[PDB]
Amino acid sequence: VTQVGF
Amino acid sequence: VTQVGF
Amino acid sequence: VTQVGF
Amino acid sequence: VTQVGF
Amino acid sequence: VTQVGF
Amino acid sequence: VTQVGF
Amino acid sequence: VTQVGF
Amino acid sequence: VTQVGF
Amino acid sequence: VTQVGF
Amino acid sequence: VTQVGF
Amino acid sequence: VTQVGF
Amino acid sequence: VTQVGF
Amino acid sequence: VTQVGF
Amino acid sequence: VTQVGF
Amino acid sequence: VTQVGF
Amino acid sequence: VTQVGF
Amino acid sequence: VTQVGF
Amino acid sequence: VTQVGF
Repeated sequence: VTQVGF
Repeated sequence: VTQVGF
Repeated sequence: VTQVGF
Repeated sequence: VTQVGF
Repeated sequence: VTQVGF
Repeated sequence: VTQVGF
Repeated sequence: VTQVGF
Repeated sequence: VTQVGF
Repeated sequence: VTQVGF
Repeated sequence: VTQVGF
Repeated sequence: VTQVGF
Repeated sequence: VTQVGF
Repeated sequence: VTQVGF
Repeated sequence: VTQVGF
Repeated sequence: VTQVGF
Repeated sequence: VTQVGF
Repeated sequence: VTQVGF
Repeated sequence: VTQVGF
């Protein structure tokens, strides 16, 4: 699980 | 941004 | 952006 | 954008 | 955009 | 399952 | 499951 | 940005 | 599960 | 930014 | 920024 | 589990 | 910044 | 578990 | 900054 | 568990 | 457990 | 357990 939020 | 991963 | 992954 | 994947 | 995939 | 939305 | 939303 | 991963 | 949102 | 991972 | 990891 | 938020 | 890790 | 928030 | 680790 | 917040 | 906050 | 806060 990899999550990138911006 | 809302992220839910499992 | 709403993301749900499983 | 709403994404649901399983 | 609404995406549901399973 | 690959989802791309923009 | 890969989700890209923007 | 809210991220929940497990 | 990879999630990218922006 | 709120992150919960387990 | 709130981070909880376990 | 990797979470990046900004 | 609040961090809880265990 | 790696969390980066800023 | 509040940090609790165990 | 690695947490970086700023 | 490594926590860096600033 | 390493904690750095500033």
